[PDB]
Amino acid sequence: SGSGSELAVDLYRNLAVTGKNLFFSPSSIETALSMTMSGARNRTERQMADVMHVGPDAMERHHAGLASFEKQLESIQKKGKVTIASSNSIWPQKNYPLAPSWLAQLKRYYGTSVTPVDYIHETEKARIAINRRVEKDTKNRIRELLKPGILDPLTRLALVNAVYFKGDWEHPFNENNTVASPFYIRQGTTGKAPLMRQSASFGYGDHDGVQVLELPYAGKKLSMIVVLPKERFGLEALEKTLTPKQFALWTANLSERKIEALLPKFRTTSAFRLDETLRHMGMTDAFDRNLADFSGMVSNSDKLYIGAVVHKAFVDVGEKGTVPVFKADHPFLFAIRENSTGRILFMGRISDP
Ligand SMILES: [Zn+2]
Ligand SMILES: [Zn+2]
Ligand SMILES: [Zn+2]
Ligand SMILES: [Zn+2]
Repeated sequence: SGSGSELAVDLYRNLAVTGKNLFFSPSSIETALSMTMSGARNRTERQMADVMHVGPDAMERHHAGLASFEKQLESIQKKGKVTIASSNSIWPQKNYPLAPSWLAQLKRYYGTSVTPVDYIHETEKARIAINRRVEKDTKNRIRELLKPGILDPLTRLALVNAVYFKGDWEHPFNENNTVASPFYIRQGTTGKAPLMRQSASFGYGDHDGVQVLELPYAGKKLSMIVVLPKERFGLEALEKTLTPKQFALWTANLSERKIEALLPKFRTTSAFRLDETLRHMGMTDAFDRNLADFSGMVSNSDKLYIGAVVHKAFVDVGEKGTVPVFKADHPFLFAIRENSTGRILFMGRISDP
Protein backbone atom coordinates (compact mmCIF):
# COMPACT_ATOMS: atom_id res chain seq x y z
CA SER A 1 0.00 0.00 0.00
CA GLY A 2 1.69 3.17 -1.28
CA SER A 3 3.42 4.39 -4.43
CA GLY A 4 6.54 2.44 -5.39
CA SER A 5 6.30 0.34 -2.22
CA GLU A 6 5.38 -2.86 -4.08
CA LEU A 7 8.42 -2.61 -6.38
CA ALA A 8 10.58 -1.74 -3.37
CA VAL A 9 9.53 -4.89 -1.49
CA ASP A 10 9.91 -7.06 -4.61
CA LEU A 11 13.39 -5.64 -5.17
CA TYR A 12 14.30 -6.12 -1.50
CA ARG A 13 13.31 -9.79 -1.51
CA ASN A 14 15.23 -10.47 -4.71
CA LEU A 15 18.39 -8.69 -3.49
CA ALA A 16 18.66 -9.67 0.19
CA VAL A 17 21.18 -12.45 0.80
CA THR A 18 21.56 -14.14 4.19
CA GLY A 19 24.61 -13.16 6.23
CA LYS A 20 25.25 -10.14 3.98
CA ASN A 21 24.53 -6.42 4.27
CA LEU A 22 22.33 -4.64 1.72
CA PHE A 23 21.72 -1.04 0.65
CA PHE A 24 19.92 0.13 -2.47
CA SER A 25 17.56 2.79 -3.76
CA PRO A 26 14.26 1.40 -5.10
CA SER A 27 13.19 4.86 -6.29
CA SER A 28 16.33 5.41 -8.37
CA ILE A 29 16.02 1.93 -9.91
CA GLU A 30 12.35 2.69 -10.61
CA THR A 31 13.24 6.04 -12.16
CA ALA A 32 15.81 4.37 -14.42
CA LEU A 33 13.34 1.66 -15.47
CA SER A 34 10.56 4.20 -16.00
CA MET A 35 12.69 6.43 -18.24
CA THR A 36 13.34 3.29 -20.30
CA MET A 37 9.75 2.05 -20.15
CA SER A 38 8.57 5.30 -21.76
CA GLY A 39 10.24 4.08 -24.98
CA ALA A 40 9.05 0.48 -24.73
CA ARG A 41 6.05 -0.80 -26.66
CA ASN A 42 3.78 -3.87 -26.89
CA ARG A 43 4.83 -6.81 -24.66
CA THR A 44 8.12 -5.22 -23.58
CA GLU A 45 6.22 -2.22 -22.21
CA ARG A 46 3.52 -4.31 -20.52
CA GLN A 47 6.09 -6.48 -18.72
CA MET A 48 7.90 -3.41 -17.37
CA ALA A 49 4.55 -1.88 -16.34
CA ASP A 50 3.55 -5.07 -14.54
CA VAL A 51 6.92 -5.17 -12.77
CA MET A 52 6.34 -1.63 -11.53
CA HIS A 53 2.62 -2.23 -10.78
CA VAL A 54 1.41 0.46 -13.18
CA GLY A 55 -2.21 -0.26 -14.05
CA PRO A 56 -3.49 0.49 -17.54
CA ASP A 57 -4.28 4.13 -18.31
CA ALA A 58 -1.97 4.93 -15.37
CA MET A 59 1.33 5.38 -17.24
CA GLU A 60 1.41 9.20 -17.40
CA ARG A 61 0.33 9.42 -13.75
CA HIS A 62 3.25 7.12 -12.92
CA HIS A 63 5.88 9.32 -14.61
CA ALA A 64 4.42 12.53 -13.14
CA GLY A 65 4.64 11.01 -9.66
CA LEU A 66 8.32 10.28 -10.13
CA ALA A 67 8.86 13.80 -11.51
CA SER A 68 7.24 15.38 -8.47
CA PHE A 69 9.17 13.08 -6.12
CA GLU A 70 12.42 14.22 -7.75
CA LYS A 71 11.41 17.85 -7.17
CA GLN A 72 10.70 17.05 -3.52
CA LEU A 73 14.16 15.48 -3.23
CA GLU A 74 15.78 18.60 -4.72
CA SER A 75 13.82 20.77 -2.27
CA ILE A 76 15.13 18.65 0.63
CA GLN A 77 18.78 18.77 -0.50
CA LYS A 78 18.53 22.57 -0.58
CA LYS A 79 18.04 22.71 3.19
CA GLY A 80 21.61 21.42 3.59
CA LYS A 81 20.95 18.85 6.32
CA VAL A 82 21.24 15.67 4.21
CA THR A 83 23.48 14.53 1.37
CA ILE A 84 21.91 12.82 -1.64
CA ALA A 85 24.69 12.60 -4.25
CA SER A 86 22.77 10.99 -7.10
CA SER A 87 23.28 10.01 -10.76
CA ASN A 88 20.68 8.38 -12.99
CA SER A 89 21.29 8.19 -16.72
CA ILE A 90 20.58 6.18 -19.86
CA TRP A 91 23.11 5.52 -22.61
CA PRO A 92 21.94 4.52 -26.11
CA GLN A 93 24.21 3.39 -28.91
CA LYS A 94 25.43 6.38 -30.92
CA ASN A 95 24.12 7.14 -34.44
CA TYR A 96 20.69 5.60 -33.82
CA PRO A 97 18.13 8.37 -34.54
CA LEU A 98 16.09 8.83 -31.36
CA ALA A 99 12.38 9.57 -31.48
CA PRO A 100 11.44 13.18 -30.60
CA SER A 101 8.36 11.95 -28.71
CA TRP A 102 10.54 9.86 -26.39
CA LEU A 103 12.97 12.71 -25.70
CA ALA A 104 10.05 15.11 -25.14
CA GLN A 105 8.51 12.59 -22.72
CA LEU A 106 11.98 12.39 -21.09
CA LYS A 107 12.38 16.14 -20.75
CA ARG A 108 8.89 16.84 -19.36
CA TYR A 109 9.00 14.14 -16.67
CA TYR A 110 12.72 13.64 -15.90
CA GLY A 111 14.88 16.42 -17.39
CA THR A 112 17.71 13.94 -17.99
CA SER A 113 20.70 14.29 -20.32
CA VAL A 114 20.90 11.55 -22.97
CA THR A 115 24.39 11.38 -24.50
CA PRO A 116 24.75 8.43 -26.91
CA VAL A 117 28.05 6.52 -27.02
CA ASP A 118 29.46 4.24 -29.74
CA TYR A 119 29.59 0.83 -28.08
CA ILE A 120 30.41 -0.90 -31.37
CA HIS A 121 33.61 1.05 -32.12
CA GLU A 122 34.50 2.87 -28.86
CA THR A 123 33.42 0.62 -25.99
CA GLU A 124 36.22 1.72 -23.67
CA LYS A 125 35.67 5.41 -24.18
CA ALA A 126 31.97 4.80 -23.55
CA ARG A 127 32.91 3.17 -20.23
CA ILE A 128 35.06 6.20 -19.37
CA ALA A 129 32.35 8.65 -20.47
CA ILE A 130 29.82 6.86 -18.24
CA ASN A 131 32.17 6.69 -15.25
CA ARG A 132 32.97 10.39 -15.63
CA ARG A 133 29.33 11.48 -15.63
CA VAL A 134 28.70 9.48 -12.44
CA GLU A 135 31.76 11.01 -10.76
CA LYS A 136 30.55 14.46 -11.82
CA ASP A 137 26.96 13.88 -10.64
CA THR A 138 27.95 12.40 -7.27
CA LYS A 139 30.58 15.09 -6.53
CA ASN A 140 33.25 12.38 -6.91
CA ARG A 141 31.64 10.07 -4.33
CA ILE A 142 30.99 7.15 -6.74
CA ARG A 143 34.20 6.54 -8.71
CA GLU A 144 34.87 4.21 -11.67
CA LEU A 145 31.40 2.71 -11.35
CA LEU A 146 31.69 0.56 -14.49
CA LYS A 147 34.56 -1.97 -14.55
CA PRO A 148 35.88 -3.27 -17.90
CA GLY A 149 33.74 -6.21 -19.02
CA ILE A 150 30.24 -4.85 -18.38
CA LEU A 151 30.06 -3.10 -21.76
CA ASP A 152 31.02 -4.81 -25.00
CA PRO A 153 30.57 -4.09 -28.74
CA LEU A 154 27.13 -5.76 -28.53
CA THR A 155 25.82 -3.36 -25.88
CA ARG A 156 23.14 -1.05 -27.25
CA LEU A 157 21.63 0.52 -24.11
CA ALA A 158 22.87 0.88 -20.53
CA LEU A 159 21.02 2.10 -17.44
CA VAL A 160 23.49 3.50 -14.91
CA ASN A 161 22.53 4.87 -11.52
CA ALA A 162 24.34 5.45 -8.25
CA VAL A 163 23.57 7.23 -5.00
CA TYR A 164 25.48 8.31 -1.90
CA PHE A 165 23.49 9.18 1.23
CA LYS A 166 24.05 10.54 4.73
CA GLY A 167 21.97 12.86 6.86
CA ASP A 168 21.91 14.81 10.10
CA TRP A 169 19.48 13.37 12.63
CA GLU A 170 16.80 15.48 14.21
CA HIS A 171 17.85 13.87 17.51
CA PRO A 172 21.66 13.55 17.60
CA PHE A 173 23.43 10.80 19.46
CA ASN A 174 26.10 11.82 21.95
CA GLU A 175 29.38 10.18 20.90
CA ASN A 176 30.25 9.72 24.59
CA ASN A 177 27.27 7.33 24.74
CA THR A 178 28.53 5.19 21.84
CA VAL A 179 30.03 1.88 23.00
CA ALA A 180 31.67 -0.87 20.96
CA SER A 181 29.34 -3.75 21.73
CA PRO A 182 28.71 -7.33 20.60
CA PHE A 183 26.72 -7.64 17.39
CA TYR A 184 25.19 -11.10 16.97
CA ILE A 185 25.70 -12.20 13.36
CA ARG A 186 24.52 -15.82 13.62
CA GLN A 187 24.09 -18.26 16.49
CA GLY A 188 27.76 -19.10 17.07
CA THR A 189 29.27 -16.00 15.43
CA THR A 190 29.36 -12.70 17.32
CA GLY A 191 30.97 -9.57 15.91
CA LYS A 192 31.53 -6.03 17.14
CA ALA A 193 29.74 -2.77 16.26
CA PRO A 194 29.73 0.67 17.93
CA LEU A 195 26.24 1.01 19.39
CA MET A 196 25.01 4.58 19.56
CA ARG A 197 22.62 5.15 22.47
CA GLN A 198 20.09 7.82 23.34
CA SER A 199 16.65 8.17 24.86
CA ALA A 200 14.50 10.49 22.76
CA SER A 201 11.01 10.81 21.29
CA PHE A 202 10.91 8.54 18.24
CA GLY A 203 8.22 7.01 16.11
CA TYR A 204 7.61 3.57 17.55
CA GLY A 205 5.52 0.50 16.88
CA ASP A 206 5.19 -2.85 18.66
CA HIS A 207 4.22 -5.86 16.54
CA ASP A 208 4.00 -9.63 16.90
CA GLY A 209 7.57 -10.34 15.85
CA VAL A 210 9.28 -6.96 15.46
CA GLN A 211 9.79 -3.55 16.96
CA VAL A 212 9.73 -0.63 14.52
CA LEU A 213 11.56 2.63 15.23
CA GLU A 214 11.38 5.81 13.15
CA LEU A 215 14.36 8.16 13.45
CA PRO A 216 13.73 11.43 11.57
CA TYR A 217 16.52 13.28 9.83
CA ALA A 218 16.86 17.01 10.47
CA GLY A 219 13.83 18.75 9.00
CA LYS A 220 11.59 15.67 9.36
CA LYS A 221 11.19 15.29 5.58
CA LEU A 222 13.12 12.00 5.54
CA SER A 223 13.11 9.31 8.22
CA MET A 224 14.99 6.10 8.84
CA ILE A 225 12.70 3.17 9.66
CA VAL A 226 14.42 0.32 11.54
CA VAL A 227 12.54 -2.99 11.65
CA LEU A 228 14.06 -5.05 14.45
CA PRO A 229 13.20 -8.75 14.90
CA LYS A 230 12.29 -9.63 18.47
CA GLU A 231 14.02 -12.99 17.96
CA ARG A 232 17.77 -12.45 17.78
CA PHE A 233 18.17 -14.29 14.47
CA GLY A 234 14.61 -13.77 13.25
CA LEU A 235 15.38 -11.47 10.30
CA GLU A 236 15.42 -14.25 7.68
CA ALA A 237 12.02 -15.65 8.65
CA LEU A 238 10.73 -12.08 8.65
CA GLU A 239 12.04 -11.34 5.16
CA LYS A 240 10.38 -14.53 3.91
CA THR A 241 6.95 -13.18 4.96
CA LEU A 242 7.63 -9.64 3.74
CA THR A 243 4.82 -8.09 1.68
CA PRO A 244 4.01 -4.51 0.65
CA LYS A 245 0.98 -4.50 2.94
CA GLN A 246 3.03 -5.71 5.92
CA PHE A 247 5.60 -2.97 5.33
CA ALA A 248 2.75 -0.46 5.13
CA LEU A 249 1.46 -1.77 8.46
CA TRP A 250 4.90 -1.29 10.04
CA THR A 251 5.08 2.30 8.75
CA ALA A 252 1.45 3.22 9.57
CA ASN A 253 1.78 2.52 13.33
CA LEU A 254 4.38 5.17 14.26
CA SER A 255 3.19 7.52 16.98
CA GLU A 256 5.76 9.51 18.95
CA ARG A 257 7.07 7.91 22.18
CA LYS A 258 10.21 8.29 24.30
CA ILE A 259 12.35 5.26 23.37
CA GLU A 260 15.73 4.12 24.68
CA ALA A 261 17.34 3.46 21.30
CA LEU A 262 20.57 1.57 20.61
CA LEU A 263 21.56 1.74 16.94
CA PRO A 264 24.92 0.73 15.42
CA LYS A 265 26.86 3.21 13.38
CA PHE A 266 27.86 1.70 10.04
CA ARG A 267 28.83 2.31 6.44
CA THR A 268 27.73 -0.17 3.82
CA THR A 269 27.76 -0.46 0.03
CA SER A 270 26.00 -2.58 -2.56
CA ALA A 271 26.80 -2.73 -6.28
CA PHE A 272 24.50 -4.69 -8.58
CA ARG A 273 24.28 -5.79 -12.18
CA LEU A 274 20.49 -5.96 -11.99
CA ASP A 275 19.75 -7.62 -15.36
CA GLU A 276 19.24 -11.14 -13.99
CA THR A 277 17.26 -9.89 -10.98
CA LEU A 278 14.91 -8.01 -13.31
CA ARG A 279 14.47 -11.13 -15.46
CA HIS A 280 13.41 -13.03 -12.32
CA MET A 281 10.87 -10.30 -11.57
CA GLY A 282 9.19 -10.71 -14.98
CA MET A 283 11.03 -8.14 -17.14
CA THR A 284 12.32 -10.52 -19.81
CA ASP A 285 11.64 -9.21 -23.35
CA ALA A 286 13.59 -6.01 -22.63
CA PHE A 287 16.92 -7.86 -22.25
CA ASP A 288 16.44 -10.16 -25.26
CA ARG A 289 17.77 -8.91 -28.61
CA ASN A 290 15.25 -11.12 -30.43
CA LEU A 291 12.24 -9.85 -28.46
CA ALA A 292 12.71 -6.32 -27.08
CA ASP A 293 10.33 -3.69 -28.46
CA PHE A 294 11.91 -0.28 -27.83
CA SER A 295 10.51 1.14 -31.06
CA GLY A 296 9.19 4.07 -29.00
CA MET A 297 12.83 5.08 -28.55
CA VAL A 298 13.88 5.28 -32.20
CA SER A 299 12.71 7.10 -35.30
CA ASN A 300 14.43 5.02 -38.01
CA SER A 301 13.87 1.30 -37.29
CA ASP A 302 16.92 0.90 -35.04
CA LYS A 303 16.79 -1.92 -32.49
CA LEU A 304 17.62 -1.05 -28.88
CA TYR A 305 17.56 -3.56 -26.02
CA ILE A 306 18.82 -3.32 -22.45
CA GLY A 307 22.37 -4.67 -22.26
CA ALA A 308 23.27 -3.61 -18.72
CA VAL A 309 21.57 -2.18 -15.63
CA VAL A 310 24.09 -1.13 -12.97
CA HIS A 311 23.18 0.19 -9.52
CA LYS A 312 25.51 1.23 -6.70
CA ALA A 313 24.40 2.68 -3.37
CA PHE A 314 26.43 3.85 -0.37
CA VAL A 315 25.14 4.86 3.08
CA ASP A 316 26.80 6.45 6.10
CA VAL A 317 25.04 6.20 9.48
CA GLY A 318 26.55 7.93 12.51
CA GLU A 319 25.85 10.17 15.51
CA LYS A 320 25.70 13.65 13.96
CA GLY A 321 22.44 15.55 14.31
CA THR A 322 20.92 18.87 15.45
CA VAL A 323 10.52 3.71 28.42
CA PRO A 324 10.77 0.80 25.96
CA VAL A 325 14.21 -0.36 24.81
CA PHE A 326 15.05 -0.73 21.09
CA LYS A 327 18.45 -2.49 20.90
CA ALA A 328 19.53 -3.19 17.31
CA ASP A 329 22.47 -5.48 18.05
CA HIS A 330 21.32 -8.34 15.79
CA PRO A 331 20.37 -8.44 12.10
CA PHE A 332 17.65 -5.98 11.11
CA LEU A 333 15.95 -4.39 8.11
CA PHE A 334 15.87 -0.66 7.51
CA ALA A 335 14.51 1.91 5.07
CA ILE A 336 14.77 5.62 4.45
CA ARG A 337 11.38 7.12 3.63
CA GLU A 338 10.27 10.49 2.32
CA ASN A 339 7.52 11.52 4.70
CA SER A 340 5.34 13.74 2.49
CA THR A 341 4.73 11.06 -0.16
CA GLY A 342 5.59 7.94 1.85
CA ARG A 343 7.93 6.81 -0.95
CA ILE A 344 10.88 4.60 -0.04
CA LEU A 345 14.14 6.25 -1.08
CA PHE A 346 16.40 3.45 0.23
CA MET A 347 16.10 0.00 1.77
CA GLY A 348 18.70 -2.24 3.29
CA ARG A 349 19.60 -4.84 5.85
CA ILE A 350 22.39 -4.99 8.40
CA SER A 351 23.61 -8.52 9.10
CA ASP A 352 27.33 -7.83 9.69
CA PRO A 353 28.26 -4.15 10.31
ZN1 LIG B 1 4.98 -7.40 -7.40
ZN1 LIG C 1 2.68 -7.46 -7.26
ZN1 LIG D 1 11.18 13.22 18.25
ZN1 LIG E 1 18.51 -16.35 -13.14
